[PDB]
Amino acid sequence: SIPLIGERFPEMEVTTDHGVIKLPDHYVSQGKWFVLFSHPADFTPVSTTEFVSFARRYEDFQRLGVDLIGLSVDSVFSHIKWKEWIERHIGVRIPFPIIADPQGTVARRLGLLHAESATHTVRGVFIVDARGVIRTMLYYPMELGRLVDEILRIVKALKLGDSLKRAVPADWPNNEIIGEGLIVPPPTTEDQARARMESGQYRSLDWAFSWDTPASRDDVEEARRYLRRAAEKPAKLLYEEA
Amino acid sequence: SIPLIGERFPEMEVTTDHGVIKLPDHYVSQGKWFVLFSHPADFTPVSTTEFVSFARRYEDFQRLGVDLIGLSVDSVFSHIKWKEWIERHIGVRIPFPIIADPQGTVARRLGLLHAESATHTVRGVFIVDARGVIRTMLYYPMELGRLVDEILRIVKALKLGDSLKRAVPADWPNNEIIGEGLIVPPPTTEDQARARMESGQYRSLDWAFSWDTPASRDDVEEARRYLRRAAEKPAKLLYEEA
Amino acid sequence: SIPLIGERFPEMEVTTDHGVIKLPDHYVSQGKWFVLFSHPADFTPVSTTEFVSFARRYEDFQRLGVDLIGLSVDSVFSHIKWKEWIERHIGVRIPFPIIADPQGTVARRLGLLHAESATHTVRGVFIVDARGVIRTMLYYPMELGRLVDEILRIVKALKLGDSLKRAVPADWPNNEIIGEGLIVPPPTTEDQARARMESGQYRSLDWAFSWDTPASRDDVEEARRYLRRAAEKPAKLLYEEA
Amino acid sequence: SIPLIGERFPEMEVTTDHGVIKLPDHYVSQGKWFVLFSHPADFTPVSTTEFVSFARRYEDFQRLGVDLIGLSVDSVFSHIKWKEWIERHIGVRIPFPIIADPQGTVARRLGLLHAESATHTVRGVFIVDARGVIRTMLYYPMELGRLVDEILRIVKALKLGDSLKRAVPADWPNNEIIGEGLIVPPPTTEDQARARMESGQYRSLDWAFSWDTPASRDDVEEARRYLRRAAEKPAKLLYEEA
Amino acid sequence: SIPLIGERFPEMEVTTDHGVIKLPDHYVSQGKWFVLFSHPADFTPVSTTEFVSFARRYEDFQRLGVDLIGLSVDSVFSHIKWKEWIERHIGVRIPFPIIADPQGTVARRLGLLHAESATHTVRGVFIVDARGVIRTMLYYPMELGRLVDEILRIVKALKLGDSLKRAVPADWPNNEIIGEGLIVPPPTTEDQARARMESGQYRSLDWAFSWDTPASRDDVEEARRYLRRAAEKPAKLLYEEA
Amino acid sequence: SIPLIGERFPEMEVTTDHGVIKLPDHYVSQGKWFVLFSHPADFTPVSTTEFVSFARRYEDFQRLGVDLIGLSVDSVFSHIKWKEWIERHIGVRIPFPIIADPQGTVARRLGLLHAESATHTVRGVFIVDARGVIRTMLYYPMELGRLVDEILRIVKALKLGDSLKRAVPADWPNNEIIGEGLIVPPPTTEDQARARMESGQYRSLDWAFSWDTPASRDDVEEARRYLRRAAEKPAKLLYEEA
Amino acid sequence: SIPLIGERFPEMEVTTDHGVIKLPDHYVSQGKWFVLFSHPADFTPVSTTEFVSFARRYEDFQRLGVDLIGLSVDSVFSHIKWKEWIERHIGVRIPFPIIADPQGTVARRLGLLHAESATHTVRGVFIVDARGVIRTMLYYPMELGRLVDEILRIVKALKLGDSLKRAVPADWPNNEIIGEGLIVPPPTTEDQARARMESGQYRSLDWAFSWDTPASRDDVEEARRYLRRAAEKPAKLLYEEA
Amino acid sequence: SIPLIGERFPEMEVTTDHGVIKLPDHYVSQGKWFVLFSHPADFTPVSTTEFVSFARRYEDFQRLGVDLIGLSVDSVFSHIKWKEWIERHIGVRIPFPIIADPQGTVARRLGLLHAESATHTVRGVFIVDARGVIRTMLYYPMELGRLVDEILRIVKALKLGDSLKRAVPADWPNNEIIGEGLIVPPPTTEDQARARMESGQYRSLDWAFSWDTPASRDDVEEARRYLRRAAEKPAKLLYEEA
Repeated sequence: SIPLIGERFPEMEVTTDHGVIKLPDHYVSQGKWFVLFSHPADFTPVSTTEFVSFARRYEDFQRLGVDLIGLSVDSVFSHIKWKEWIERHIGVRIPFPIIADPQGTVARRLGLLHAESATHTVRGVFIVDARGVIRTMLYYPMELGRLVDEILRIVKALKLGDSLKRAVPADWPNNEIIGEGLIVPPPTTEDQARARMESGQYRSLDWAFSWDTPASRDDVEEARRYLRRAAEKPAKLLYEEA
Repeated sequence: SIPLIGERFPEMEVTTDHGVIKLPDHYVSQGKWFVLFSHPADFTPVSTTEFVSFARRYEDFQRLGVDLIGLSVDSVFSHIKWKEWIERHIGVRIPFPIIADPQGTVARRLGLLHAESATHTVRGVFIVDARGVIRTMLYYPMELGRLVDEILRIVKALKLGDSLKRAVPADWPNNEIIGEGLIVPPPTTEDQARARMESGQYRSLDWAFSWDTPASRDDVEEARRYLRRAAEKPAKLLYEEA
Repeated sequence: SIPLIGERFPEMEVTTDHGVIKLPDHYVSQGKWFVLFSHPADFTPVSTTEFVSFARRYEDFQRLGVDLIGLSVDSVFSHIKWKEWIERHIGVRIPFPIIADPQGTVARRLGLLHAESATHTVRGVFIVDARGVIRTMLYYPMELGRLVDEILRIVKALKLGDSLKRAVPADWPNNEIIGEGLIVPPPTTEDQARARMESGQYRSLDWAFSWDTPASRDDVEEARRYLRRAAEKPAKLLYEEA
Repeated sequence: SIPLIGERFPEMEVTTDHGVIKLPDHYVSQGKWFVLFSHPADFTPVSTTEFVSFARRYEDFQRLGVDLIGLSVDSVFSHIKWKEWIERHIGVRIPFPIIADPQGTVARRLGLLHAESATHTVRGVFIVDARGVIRTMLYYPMELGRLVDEILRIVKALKLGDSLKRAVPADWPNNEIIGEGLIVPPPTTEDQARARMESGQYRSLDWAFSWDTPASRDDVEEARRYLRRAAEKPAKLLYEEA
Repeated sequence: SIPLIGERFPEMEVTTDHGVIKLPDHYVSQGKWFVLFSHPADFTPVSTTEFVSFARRYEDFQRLGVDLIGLSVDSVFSHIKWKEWIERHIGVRIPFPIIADPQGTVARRLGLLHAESATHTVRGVFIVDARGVIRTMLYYPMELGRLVDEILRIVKALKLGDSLKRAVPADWPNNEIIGEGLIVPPPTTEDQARARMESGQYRSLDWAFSWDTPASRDDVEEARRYLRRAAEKPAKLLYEEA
Repeated sequence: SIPLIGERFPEMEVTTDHGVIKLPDHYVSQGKWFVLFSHPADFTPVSTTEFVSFARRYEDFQRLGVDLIGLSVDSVFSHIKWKEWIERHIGVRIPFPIIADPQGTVARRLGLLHAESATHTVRGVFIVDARGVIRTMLYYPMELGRLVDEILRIVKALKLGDSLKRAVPADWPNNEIIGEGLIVPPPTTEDQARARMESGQYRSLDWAFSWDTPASRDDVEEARRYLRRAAEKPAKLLYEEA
Repeated sequence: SIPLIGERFPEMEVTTDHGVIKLPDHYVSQGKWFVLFSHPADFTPVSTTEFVSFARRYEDFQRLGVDLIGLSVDSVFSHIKWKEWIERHIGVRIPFPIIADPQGTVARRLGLLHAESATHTVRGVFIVDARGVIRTMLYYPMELGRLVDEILRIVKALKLGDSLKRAVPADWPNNEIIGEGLIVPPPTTEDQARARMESGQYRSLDWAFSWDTPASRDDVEEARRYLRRAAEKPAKLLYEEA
Repeated sequence: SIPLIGERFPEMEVTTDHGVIKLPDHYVSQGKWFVLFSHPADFTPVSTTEFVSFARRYEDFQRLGVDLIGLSVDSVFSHIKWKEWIERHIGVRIPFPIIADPQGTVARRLGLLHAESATHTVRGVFIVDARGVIRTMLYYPMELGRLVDEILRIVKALKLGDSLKRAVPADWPNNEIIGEGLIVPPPTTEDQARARMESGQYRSLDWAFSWDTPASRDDVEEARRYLRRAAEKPAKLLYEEA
């Protein structure tokens, strides 16, 4: 019953600070991806930096046709107080909803209670496509905040693999073997292995290792932009102007 | 039962292409962290790119005091043929062991059989500390290779949080609020909140949000290096050199 | 529900290095017998000798209307590398498919996990006729290759038995008592025992032991050819021409 | 618990036409191997041909240190009548005992009731070593007699494999690749594979496929004798002196 | 579960040395009573004496409209061998069938496995009328043969009692109180007891004990012939003619 | 459990018109056999004639060291009333006790409730030796009185078999093959069968059929006297002396 | 279901010495009440005295429209014998039937087996009205005979209560407070209580305690007759004319 | 669990309007019998008449060494109000305690809840001796008051039966057969039957029916007084002096 990559997102009605919605239907029916992420508790500092990081990247997620939804065991009233504090003290509207899960119904159903806290959810991330299918899951602990630019690279890389019918190498678009190359799924039969090594259609190392470069310069560079922002020392910290 | 952040890694004897070892004992004995990661099948191309990416970073993992161990349902024989092919055809030695799990016993024990494949493990990652405790868990799918520099960032940041007694903000060491600043865990009582507010000893936005910058230049530059490697187009591609 | 002589081969879809097929239907509806045989692991040396042995005798099986199909817990990728290696280094194509059973689904269903290995199948043999019925079952251990010419003698003897409505004596067609004689099924009633004895139709030792010699010379000599190949020192060892 | 290769032969007291004995203890205490084989019913003609075939080879089994013991659901009285009939009519004394199993207690325990007959046992074979471990198992049907010379070859090849620490290739001692060579068990680690590739102590095709020729002339000629006898038309048939 | 007097004989298909029959329908359809009796084993000497005694009395059973069917755990092959031996060596043909019950299916259904032997049935007798109803059941042990003249008396006595609507006194037709008299079933009410005491219809000791003599001279002399044959030392012994 | 030949008589305390006793202890502890028999109901006419038959035969049972105990569902009060009535109207004392079993505890324990009556026991017979072991069981119906002389023959013959180490042929001591001969237990092994035929100690038909005449003339004539009494017309009927 | 006052008498078919009847149907269909009473065993002396006492009051029961049925575990034959003996030796015919309950089926259903006897029913009384409803239940022990005139007082007093819609005081018709007075069912509401004490319709001690004298002289004398009979020493004892 | 004649009264702690007592120990300890009797509800008219009737016979019960104790589901407060109303309005002190059983705990344990009322207890009577064994149980309904003189007769008759070792006939001491005669327990064995009929110590009708007159003239007249009081039309009704 615990959610697995390849499964449809568990059917459920949830309460947010925007209202009552059905997952994943509410996002499927709009042909949108969504990223559901959880944090241990409202007003906790790592969780605040993470809400700000998501909010700075809102436009980036909207350009990929991805919506954001948060999750904690706090009240809708705590969610509203907290979003008002972020907008007033750091100067950033949190435009996306947070799910209010006080009895841990959503937390338990998605397996978000681990051994570090009996009461507060882990830093779970569920990347869910427009078919409502779980494509990737990450579990960060209390003491460590997420690298949000990796969540963007994942959705970007996944959307390209879907459209170009390709697999995505390690560290794409900066793969040490094939750089921005995308991988052709390997042959699973003797006939297909022979047809692959005879066609000369694709660069190869092997019958099992064929790739080409069918991603646009724009898609490659947008994906590299996300990691560049992750590696850049910030221009001006938001604590200075606060 | 399913492995969770904060639990000791489940006791098990596993067969690797280096021999039989007890997890997590084999690494705890040595005071070493370990990253156990899994891949669907030997000789699959994304998996090849990930093994090369890990092997390129072996030395970076060793300096942090982290050992690596792979996991698929292939035989020790398939593991030895595959590693010799990567060394011969790519010029890269895989120095770390791979667990062989032909009946999916380790796969089932670690819940690495997700819904994309009935027979092959997901791209799972378990980051385990020198005490044998699960600290973080990632689940990438078949079609998407991992960003290994993020795994390095995770270990660096966690080891930093452990020794400096701090929580790590989103996108550390490039957080948009506090940059390379590290967070003081928040008050949990009225007296702690009043004492925090009054002390003046730490930069703060609120009783809940206090930080400082105790990380050495070398600690920060090290984390910065990992993300710069993640963001830069490689100098030359390994497919060209062969 | 574990498999027994006289039972229909268990209904199942299996993945091979030729594609996905339904057993036993794929062979039944072509009007063909199949020998399903299993080996512990791809690249293992006794297993190589046995693939080479089966391949050498491929024409002999096709003359009997028998298809061959292998099984190990290895990937479809390991099968392709393994067969490629045998063809290139020994100089023999393996023309017949191998089932890939990485999670042991097919192994457990056919009882091929014995006590020498928790992970790898015994050297199992299921001889299945054109109706889809198990006719014979052999189980060899890891340390001992099969005598494939006995599998030829068994199919040939069963097919004669079926065709001429006879039973086949020990060591046919070199039985010490009746040589190339085939055996009449014994009477099961007083009346049939009396009739058989007042008959003079067949050579008898007794009302329960009647036989004739209705096998063609071709069929006797073909069966004896299998055994002579088994007894004969080879003219040149394939290791030499490599 | 249906018996498996590498398991201890199930503990049991059985009644034979020589008396009550405990298996496997009665053969283990003598440092003797035993072949337990079963037949459907006393006085059936294939079964008769098989007892004569075993009896003629009895001396061959004795020289290997193998004892024989039969099995049907018939009474000790039927066993005595049948053996006295064979000795009188065919001129061959059956020297080895037969288990009498009227309620099918031993048949059920050993799983020897298959779907050709509700009431009569298949032609099962259990090759058990001097430590009482099941080493090989064969299941022949009602309509097909055994090739007894294969059972001598299995035992000879197993005792060679045990005492020379070797695995036996397909169709030994007439293997098409290495003839009478015995296979050195493959490496299961990177270190062991490189050490074997470097030592040049054995002929090899591969780090996984090393062999030598340590079986004596007598060992090889003995095995070839079994297969030669299986291949040759008998010098004169026994039915002639009825 | 265990069969009782007044119950239909359990529905079953049995295999005999005359072929396959349903009990009790095979006899019910012919209008025939039957006696099913069991013996421990073919070729056992008390069992031989019983078959010979039953054969001797076969005409007597047939005249009563009674067929005989035997039962043991031996094969049809043992049944034909034994009956052949009885005919050649004692000069007596066994005309009736014997059930073959090698897995004790019939024996266990009929409760014929007692504690003298785990594998061989007792000397059970089932007397079944033409409606297929069990009328009487006897159980003799291994060491003691049946008095077959008592089974003829039981059948004759039941048939007389059935047609005359009478009950049959101890030791009929030589009862010490009423001789060859048959008993009127007693009154079960006050009125019936008053009516019997008043009628004058029957010789009475009591309202509960009335009898008349409605059996024919022939019926009584038939029953005396059975007991006469039982008491008299045979004129010549059949061992003398062997 | 339902009682079986070769088992110890079920342990049970019973009430009789002589007092409370344990079975079979009451008779074992005196070194005495017993015949336990059951009748449907006190005052029923067939049951009356059977009590009279047993009483007349009482001295014959005493001479064999056999005690008699009856059984019905009636009261100890009904037993005394019934025995007094038999004594006054037939002039025959019933010397042996009757068990009272009003709730059918004894009836259900000994399986004496068959399908002819839900409330009254069949005419059951249990012949129990001085070790308290059941040697024979008879089940006569409501409508048919027992032949009590066959119960004396059974006990006499069991005691001779026991005392002489012999088995007793059909209809002893008037067996058609060997007359008053007793049978030697058959050989159960090849060596015993060979030694049996080498001996010449016994008249044989066969290695399986040997006999001698070891019973005294007095034992034979006593046995024949029982059957002669059974076959004799009574000299004067007890109803005539009412 | 242990029977309760106010419940319908349990549906059952019972056998008596008059034939087979359905309770309570057989009485309900006549508009008759019935007293079913049980005794431990026929021929027991208290039981004899109770049967005479009931018989003696038969016509009083007939005048009240009440029939009588007895119950013991003895047979119908013991019932007839016993009723004959009472009539012959005491000069009182028992007109009413007795249920025969040999396997204690009726005894168990009605809970008549208490702890003085494991095998004989208590002296139980079920007073059942013309609707088949249990109205009163009495349980006397083995050693104490009933006072039958109290059972007459119960049926008389219930019929007056049902008919005149009244309750009956203790010791009616000689109650110390209101004598032959019958009680008005009390108010169960405040309105009824106030209404009762206003109307002056009835003699009263209290709103809860109201009574009148609606029973006829004849019904009161009858009830006084039953208790006068219970109190008076009989002039002529029945033993004195036996 | 439900209480039976011959069983010890169930162990229980009860609360009464005199305090908390253990039953039956509180009456066993004093060597006293007790009559536990129940009534539906305090203030109900029939129940009032029964309490008055017990209270007026209190002296008689104390002479027999019998204590009285009531039971209803009313509270102790209701018991005290009720007893005080009876004493003030009828002039009769209730000296004995009443059990308060408001959750039906006693009522349920004693089976006092029948189908006439779901909430109120029937008119149960438990007569319990100085060993605390139940000797007699009576169940009267709501609409009908008890005849208390009969409870007196029962205790007297039982006490006499016990000390004179005798059974008590129907309607003692006015039995129609033997008047105040008491009954010798019947013989239960043949020897006891014929000794009884040979002794001549007892007046007899039968071996089963013996009696004498060992009860004192006082004992008989005291028992007869109880029944005379029951039969007497009252001198002065207590309502005429309320």
